[PDB]
Amino acid sequence: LHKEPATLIKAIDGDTVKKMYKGQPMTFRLLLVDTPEFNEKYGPEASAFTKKMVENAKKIEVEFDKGQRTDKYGRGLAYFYADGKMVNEALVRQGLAKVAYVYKGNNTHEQLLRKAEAQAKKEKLNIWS
Ligand SMILES: Cc1cn([C@H]2C[C@H](OP(=O)(O)O)[C@@H](COP(=O)(O)O)O2)c(=O)[nH]c1=O
Ligand SMILES: [Ca+2]
Repeated sequence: LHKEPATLIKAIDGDTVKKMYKGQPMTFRLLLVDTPEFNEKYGPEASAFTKKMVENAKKIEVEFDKGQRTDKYGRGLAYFYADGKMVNEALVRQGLAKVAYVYKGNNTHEQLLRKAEAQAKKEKLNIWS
């Protein structure tokens, strides 16, 4: 996979952001994760984590996987990086997202995320408390 520059417009919640992509404003959904909704326990924390991580970064990048780039709802599907650090992985490592929605063909970073999840579970951190 390769990274490319991202033009973010705003973070929406823990696992969705609004991005201009090829000149179209789109919602993008983070691959391989599930954060709580904004009004569920740890929802506000997951939203604030993703929001600060993308806003404080000098450089945001997006990385598509090998399979579909859009979901059935018209959302973009990608991994995001903020100054080189994967947002998808950071959320899982902090126990603010579960590994989820693992589809064959868009699963390149599955093992990396399951490693993070296991560390968060061992630490009984946030969602795993
Ligand atoms: C992460 C992801 C979600 N989705 C779909 C599955 C769920 O659809 P259904 O609602 O039809 O079950 C929905 C979950 O998104 P949210 O977690 O944002 O609600 O988005 C994909 O199709 N591909 C993906 O890679
Ligand atoms: Ca969610």
